[PDB]
Amino acid sequence: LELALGTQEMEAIVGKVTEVNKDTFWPIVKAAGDKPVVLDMFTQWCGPCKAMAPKYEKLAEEYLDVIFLKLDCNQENKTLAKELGIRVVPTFKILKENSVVGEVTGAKYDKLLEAIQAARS
Repeated sequence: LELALGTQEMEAIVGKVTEVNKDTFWPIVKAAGDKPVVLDMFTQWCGPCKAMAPKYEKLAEEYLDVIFLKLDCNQENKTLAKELGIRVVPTFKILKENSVVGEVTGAKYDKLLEAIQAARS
């Protein structure tokens, strides 16, 4: 018996940035409907990653019809990471309907904002 997420849970996380793990990532993406999901893949030793954190949170406050998540690419999440295909940090993955539809590498907040606008159409 596993857990299923619904409107209740999605409504509770919009407007914020939520950190997920290899066990809570998909249950959230699957409950997302047609709302785009953005995933910030970082590491604890990643400088540009921490520096981008406040901008990412700003984006999450501006776009309430997009779900912003973050994943620490460590040992416990090695699986999910490899499965999403990552070569560098930071990496942003945009998903829509259980599939990756975009990717931004590096702290290119400008290109990220473009991809987010694109996903919303």
